[PDB]
Amino acid sequence: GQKIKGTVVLMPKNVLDFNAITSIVIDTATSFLGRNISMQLISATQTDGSGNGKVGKEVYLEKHLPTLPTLGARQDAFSIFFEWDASFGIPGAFYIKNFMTDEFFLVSVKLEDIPNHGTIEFVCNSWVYNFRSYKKNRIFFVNDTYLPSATPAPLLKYRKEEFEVLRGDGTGKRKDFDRIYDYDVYNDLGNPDGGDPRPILGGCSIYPYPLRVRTGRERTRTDPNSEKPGEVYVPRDENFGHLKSSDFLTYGIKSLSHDVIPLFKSAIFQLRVTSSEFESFEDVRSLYEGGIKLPTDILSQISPLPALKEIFRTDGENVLQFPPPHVAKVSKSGVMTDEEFAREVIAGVNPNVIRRLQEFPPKSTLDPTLYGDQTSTITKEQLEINMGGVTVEEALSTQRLFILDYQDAFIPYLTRINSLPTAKAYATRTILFLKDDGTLKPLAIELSKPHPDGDNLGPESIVVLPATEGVDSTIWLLAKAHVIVNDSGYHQLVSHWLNTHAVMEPFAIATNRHLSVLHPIYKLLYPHYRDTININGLARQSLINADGIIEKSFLPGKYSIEMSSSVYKNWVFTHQALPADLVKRGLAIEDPSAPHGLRLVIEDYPYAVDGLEIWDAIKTWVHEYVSLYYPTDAAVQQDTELQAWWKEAVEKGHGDLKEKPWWPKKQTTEDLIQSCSIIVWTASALHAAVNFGQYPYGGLILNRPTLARRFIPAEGTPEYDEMVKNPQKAYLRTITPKFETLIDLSVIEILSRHASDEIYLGERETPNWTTDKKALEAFKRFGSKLTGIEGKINARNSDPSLRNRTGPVQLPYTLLHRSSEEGLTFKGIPNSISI
Ligand SMILES: [Fe+3]
Repeated sequence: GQKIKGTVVLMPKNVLDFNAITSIVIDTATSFLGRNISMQLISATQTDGSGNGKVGKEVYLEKHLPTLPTLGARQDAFSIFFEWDASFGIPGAFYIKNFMTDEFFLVSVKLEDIPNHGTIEFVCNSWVYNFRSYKKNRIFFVNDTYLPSATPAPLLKYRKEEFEVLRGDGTGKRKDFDRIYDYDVYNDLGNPDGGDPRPILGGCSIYPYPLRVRTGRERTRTDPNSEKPGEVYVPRDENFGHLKSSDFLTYGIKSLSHDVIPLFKSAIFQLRVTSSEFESFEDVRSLYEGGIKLPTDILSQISPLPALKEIFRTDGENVLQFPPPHVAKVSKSGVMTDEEFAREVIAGVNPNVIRRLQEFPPKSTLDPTLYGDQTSTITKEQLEINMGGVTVEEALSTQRLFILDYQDAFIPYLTRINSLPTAKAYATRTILFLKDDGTLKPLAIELSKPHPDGDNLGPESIVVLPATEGVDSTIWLLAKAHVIVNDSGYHQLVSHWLNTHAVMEPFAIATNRHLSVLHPIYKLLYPHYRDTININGLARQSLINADGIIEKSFLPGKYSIEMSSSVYKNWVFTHQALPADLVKRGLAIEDPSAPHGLRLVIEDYPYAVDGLEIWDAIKTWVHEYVSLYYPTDAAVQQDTELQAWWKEAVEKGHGDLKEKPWWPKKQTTEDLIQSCSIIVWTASALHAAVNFGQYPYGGLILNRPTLARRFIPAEGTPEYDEMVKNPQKAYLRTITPKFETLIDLSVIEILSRHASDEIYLGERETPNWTTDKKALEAFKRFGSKLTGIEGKINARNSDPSLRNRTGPVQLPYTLLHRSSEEGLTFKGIPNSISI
């Protein structure tokens, strides 16, 4: 008829296929032709007799359009032609069927020459397999934004039925082409059939945990409540592909545990070619300095590896080396100064654990019936000798006395951790003081362990005080070392894995099952969900599993992920909001005359100043976006899909805490904006701040040690005398050994790197994600408000008064700053939790 011209853009498999990228009249676009991809339009305006929008005639792709519109690197363009029975109406969706054996990546479709109407865009960005591998036809929709009620009457069957496709039926073993999003428990970490069973985390009150994407594999012979090892399913469009093999960071990790870590083991324990121990701090450094000399046979196996090439330089071919962790401009600090040990609690890798003291001595909230007294044995008199004239009550009232308190987190797991074969750790407490130049000063480090029975005086506590001169400075350095083993343990499992990765995948599954492609709050939030179900999947398979990388490298060992469950009991959604986090830890006082409505107790607390400007910027954007679509609390009350999404996020996603009073409703405009802000703050900035500084500070194992293998040496004993004689063997003897150190440095380096692409906070995958010029305009104000913040990061970093912003390591805290480039940067806030 008056025939609608259509334009399809797609990408073959292989431009995004790692394997085909690495390689494991002429015309190729000519084959996606004839009877190979067909398409049918669906009407937003006209209906059949049951009330559902019309479907109009299956028409195959016409020609390979050779020219660039603009396209996008490896994109191939094509035209389809649809006729016009006038009475069809304007198309608001289409159905696509591929008849080819192999999938492709559909990226867009545009519709031209609709008489009376302008060009209709579709933002597709989805893998389309051969029809026969799909339940029913794929439906792609127009980029217009609609609440449930506002959906065109013709498009409602279509909108509400495609959901049912995303939810599936809660049964069956999922296949890779499938897009079914659903929930299961973490019962896939252990291998019981092989002797290494782990407790089922989730679905219990003894073992609470966020639920995760259901995979549906067969059961274990030993425990048919646990699922077998196999390859992890993620719903197909959650596995994001790439042009460039260096950007498949998951392949880099898969190859770490598989190819490399076993060669390093062959090297240390086959013939001992390189020793299992370090003898000095120069040895640990001569890995990013000269490098570790491995034989040519081990190097020549790592040197070809198509996905580990950015992570180390294998070449030199007798040596494996690198990278210099950013704790080097000064090599003598990180690893050593007292003012940097304290500076990293507020601007380091783990910046949101630190409380303020309000009573002295410090307490325990543990349970006196189960753990004994547990109160800190540190006295007024230990603190005060370094408080420079200040009495503890003076500092308590002037909000100068602070703490890093790992007592209650560790003491429950320390009988079990200390009876593991190569471990002998403490549950630590570190008092910090705020000096007049605005710097933190460690005053004392207490070290506890239950000793045997474990509900009596067990705690067995010692207090170690600051020292510059003698043996006492070596016992301080070993006390600070035990403190940072707790801290590294906690950061990995709690600050990073649980409070960002594990806790998000519930909302990510909820959004896909209950908010249509068409939904206002799907468009807002979906960027923040990119590649989270995918690194979580690999993590459940290769990092978080039995005798994997986090258990081998961190103190709790087999009890690691179980530790994040005990700590999960205490996770509060509403406390994940940075002002609420800050206010609850004593580091912010709620103030109306003040800045972000809070007065900071430690004013040069670099993270909280990242934080608050990226927090208000996120919140101003969500407040303005929500305000475009929900005019009234009644609109937030009336959204049939938002209620459903949120009812499920809580009750099935975070099911083991569904009953908590702190869980918000979705009855007002302010409740939507803040739930969405916390989710947007978690996925973008929280993760940035606790992920990208990992190889920067933890790249030196002397700075951030992960394992603790001996207690403080006993006086008048052979191992104490070796602490007087060779202090750096007494240290290295305490912390992570050579094999564990090369497993550690090697994953936290991959995890600290940004891909070429990545998409940072004020960015979006495509410009036309919505047809709302106002949503797009308030998104460019958001982008512009974030470049301003970069600008004030760079000047506070250039401001010499703000000491904590650089410190002895002379590292400008830039983990705050949205913009960054590939890799190794100590900068950059992604949209998502993408590694
Ligand atoms: Fe991460």
